[PDB]
Amino acid sequence: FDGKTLPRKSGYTTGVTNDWIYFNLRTGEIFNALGVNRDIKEGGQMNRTDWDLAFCGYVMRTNSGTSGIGRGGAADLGYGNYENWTSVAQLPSDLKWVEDNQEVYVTMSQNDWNHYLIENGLDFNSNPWFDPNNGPQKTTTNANPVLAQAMSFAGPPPVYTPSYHTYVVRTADGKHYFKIQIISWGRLSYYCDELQP
Ligand SMILES: O=C(O)CCC(CCC(=O)O)C(=O)O
Repeated sequence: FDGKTLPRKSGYTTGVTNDWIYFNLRTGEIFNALGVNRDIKEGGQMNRTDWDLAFCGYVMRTNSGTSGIGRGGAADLGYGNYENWTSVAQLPSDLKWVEDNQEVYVTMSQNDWNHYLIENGLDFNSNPWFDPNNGPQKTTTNANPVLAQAMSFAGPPPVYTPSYHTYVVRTADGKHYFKIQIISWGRLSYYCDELQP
């Protein structure tokens, strides 16, 4: 595969629900590349603009809306044709830009689920983490509802399939545009390249 992968095992299998690998798409910097919360812990990203895109497994976060203070966002350029998007001039005039909100689901780690029961005095016997036919508990987080479409859900039982859409991520400064396409997914394969003005 001639494209990009994340530097490590990402998301709930680490034991942490909000396990985010942060990319500064303009500078090439990567945060939490070595391990979880190693450079930036959940909530510690909201007031930094030195990141543009973060991944928690295949789920993506931009520096916008509820995830951060920046001028970012995401938009959907439709099925395929990744190599064909080269220029900001090609973007539709009426393109719908969407900022991050707190309505996107990530899988809860088994350990976070357990703490959630202890903290709320809930009986483990009537609160299983893992549904034998529906898989693990999920919870909402700050993420991008447009980029969440990069992996289509069908179920139960849940099965995830790439949409193969090209998406476009606006950077934290609001003046740079990165096309992105998720090819496969705990190892993630994708393409991400800057569009020309
Ligand atoms: O600790 C949290 O993230 C909250 C845990 C809760 C769990 C509730 C559920 O999944 O039914 C939630 O989803 O917000």
